[PDB]
Amino acid sequence: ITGTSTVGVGRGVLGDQKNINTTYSTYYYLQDNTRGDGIFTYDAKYRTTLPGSLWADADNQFFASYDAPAVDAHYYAGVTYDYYKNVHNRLSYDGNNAAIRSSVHYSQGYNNAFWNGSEMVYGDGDGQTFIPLSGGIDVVAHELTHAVTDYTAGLIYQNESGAINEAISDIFGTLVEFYANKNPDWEIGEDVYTPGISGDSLRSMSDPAKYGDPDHYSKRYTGTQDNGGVHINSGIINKAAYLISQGGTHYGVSVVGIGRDKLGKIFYRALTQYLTPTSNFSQLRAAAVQSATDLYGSTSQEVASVKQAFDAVGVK
Ligand SMILES: CC(C)C[C@H](NP(=O)(O)[C@H](Cc1ccccc1)NC(=O)OCc1ccccc1)C(=O)N[C@@H](C)C(=O)O
Ligand SMILES: [Ca+2]
Ligand SMILES: [Ca+2]
Ligand SMILES: [Ca+2]
Ligand SMILES: [Ca+2]
Ligand SMILES: [Zn+2]
Repeated sequence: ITGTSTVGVGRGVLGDQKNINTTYSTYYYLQDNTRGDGIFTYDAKYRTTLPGSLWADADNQFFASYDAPAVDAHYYAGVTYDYYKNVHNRLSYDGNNAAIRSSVHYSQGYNNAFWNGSEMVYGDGDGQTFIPLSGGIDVVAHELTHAVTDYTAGLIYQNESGAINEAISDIFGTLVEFYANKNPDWEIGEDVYTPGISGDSLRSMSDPAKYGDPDHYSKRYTGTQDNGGVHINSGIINKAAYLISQGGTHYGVSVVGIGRDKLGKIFYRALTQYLTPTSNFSQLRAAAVQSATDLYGSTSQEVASVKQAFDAVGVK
C-alpha cells in the first residue's frame, strides 16, 4: 500500500491499550513503514488461504474484539524487530530489512502459530486450550526467531538440530519478553495458554520437567513423534540456557550465572557464525564455548559457566 504514515490505537488480546503504526490511503491499513521495508498484518478470515487481505480499517481505531489479535501481532512484531536491531544490530530476519508479514484469524479454533518459510501465521485457539496466539510476546518472538534461524544456521526441523531450532526460538522469545519488560519470566506461552488455569504455561525453561519435558540428555526422547521430539528435547537446551543466565545446581553440578545479556550475545554469535543445518547437541556445546571464547577469552568466567551448564544437562 502507498500512502501516508500515521499512528492508530487499539486494544490487544489481553485488553491492553497500545499505539500501532498504520498507513493511510482511503482506509487505514496495518502497515508500519517505520521499520525496515515494513511490517504488514493480514486478515485470514477463518480460512487457511494465505496471507489473506492486508488489514483495512475505516477509522484508525482497533477496539473491536475481532481487531485484538491483529493489533498484538502487528505491535509485537514491531518490538521483536526493535530487539534484533538494537541489541544485535540485525536488520529484520534476513538482516537486510525484509518485510515482515503476519496473518491472524487463521482457520477455526486453531491451536498453534508458525513461521511457514515466508510469513508468520496465528490461530485464534479454541478458547480453552489457547486464546489467540499473537497475545503472547514470547510466542510472536519465538515465530520471528524461526525466520532468523531460517536465514542463518538453517537448522533442519527434526531430531537434534530440530530441538536446537525450537530452543533458540524459546531462548530468544524469552529475551524479547525481558527486553519489552512485559511481566517477564522463563516460561513459554503463559499469557495465552489455558485461560482458565492460572500459573501454567506451555513449557518451562527453568524447570522443563514440570510439564514432563527432559532436563537432562539421559532423559532424551528417541521416538518419532513431534518430528523426533523437537518440542520435547528442546527442554535440555532451554534448561542449559536458563542455568548460564541465572545460575544454580542441577543434578549436583554448580553453575555460576553470567546473566541474560551475555546469554543473548553468546547464543546469537553461535547461531549466526558457528551452527549449521545439521548441528547436534554436542556441536551446539562447541559453538557456545567458542562464541563465549571469542567474546570473553578462554579463561573467562563466561566460558566457565557455558561448560558447567552443558555438563549439568549431560551434554558432553
Ligand atoms: C510458542 C507456541 C505457542 C507455538 C509453537 N509453534 P512452532 O513455532 O514450534 C510451529 C509448530 C508447528 C509445526 C508445524 C506446523 C504447524 C506448527 N513450528 C514452526 O513455526 O516451525 C518453524 C519451521 C520453519 C521451517 C521448517 C520447519 C519448521 C509451539 O511451541 N507449538 C507447539 C504447541 C507444537 O506445535 O507442538
Ligand atoms: Ca476501526
Ligand atoms: Ca510473562
Ligand atoms: Ca513467557
Ligand atoms: Ca493458563
Ligand atoms: Zn517453534
